[PDB]
Amino acid sequence: GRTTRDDLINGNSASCADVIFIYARGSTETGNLGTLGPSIASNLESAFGKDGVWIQGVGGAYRATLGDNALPRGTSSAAIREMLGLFQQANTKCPDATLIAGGYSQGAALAAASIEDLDSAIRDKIAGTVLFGYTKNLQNRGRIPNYPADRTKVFCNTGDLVCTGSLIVAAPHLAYGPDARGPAPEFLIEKVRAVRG
Repeated sequence: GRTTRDDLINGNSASCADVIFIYARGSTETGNLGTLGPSIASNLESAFGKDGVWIQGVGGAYRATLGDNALPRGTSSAAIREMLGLFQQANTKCPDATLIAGGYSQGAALAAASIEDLDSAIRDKIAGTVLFGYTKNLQNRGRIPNYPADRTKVFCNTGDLVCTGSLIVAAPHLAYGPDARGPAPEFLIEKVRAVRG
């Protein structure tokens, strides 16, 4: 933990964070950050300061329901609406914040779909996005539609079947902890500092 973070919903628009991180958990995971999000968050807080970054999980209508992986975009329409609404909150509350995003498994599909759909002016403020166990990795050829490769980092372990077109969960799918502790926040921090200094 903390596995629930609502720093954007509870954000002070007169004291905006420099960086706002919006993260979607995997299927059946707890809180709004699940198993990987808190590790990313602690590293972001150290890099930007506790008051310099807002950590926001995708809660609300995102139920992280296992069966929704089988829906067209790998998550539900209601979930996409929730994550889009959070990106819009960030844009409205803190128009000069640099955004960053991420997701695990269904949450990676949700991040990709939401980012695809977002108004381009808001999408263009997401300096980096990390995807773990990306369930649309094969189908989307390793990319988030409408979003540049340089700003994307996919963590797809060998033998994680969801990265090669399946929805079956095998052991490598449970081995993203090291990535969440190290290279994923490293990438986000790098990409934010690239644009912010």
